[PDB]
Amino acid sequence: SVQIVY
Amino acid sequence: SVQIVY
Amino acid sequence: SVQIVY
Amino acid sequence: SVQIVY
Amino acid sequence: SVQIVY
Amino acid sequence: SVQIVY
Amino acid sequence: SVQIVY
Amino acid sequence: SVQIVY
Amino acid sequence: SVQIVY
Amino acid sequence: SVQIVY
Repeated sequence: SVQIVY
Repeated sequence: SVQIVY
Repeated sequence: SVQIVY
Repeated sequence: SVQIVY
Repeated sequence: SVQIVY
Repeated sequence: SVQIVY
Repeated sequence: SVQIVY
Repeated sequence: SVQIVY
Repeated sequence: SVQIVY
Repeated sequence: SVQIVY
């Protein structure tokens, strides 16, 4: 997965 | 999955 | 899935 | 699924 | 499904 | 899929 | 699918 | 998939 | 996938 | 995948 959190 | 949170 | 939260 | 929340 | 919430 | 938004 | 919005 | 947003 | 955002 | 954001 690609998991991005800002 | 692609999981993005702002 | 693509899961996006703003 | 595509799950988007604003 | 496509699930979008504003 | 399940989407729950508060 | 299930979508619940409050 | 499951998406829960508070 | 699971996405939980507070 | 699991993504949890506080």
